[PDB]
Amino acid sequence: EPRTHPTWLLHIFIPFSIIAFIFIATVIALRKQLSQKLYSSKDTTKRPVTTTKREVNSAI
Repeated sequence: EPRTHPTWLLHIFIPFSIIAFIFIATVIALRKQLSQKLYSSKDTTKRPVTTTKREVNSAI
């Protein structure tokens, strides 16, 4: 039968489609893992500094 949609376009759309699909799936998947990782984040703790005044007996 006559051809109206050249397969050449399909030959190029297949790689461009699959490659582009995995590109968006890899970036989102990587971000998803990092998002889950950030739950508490240990280390880099901050302890309190100075709470009760000490002062000395000598007023001056």
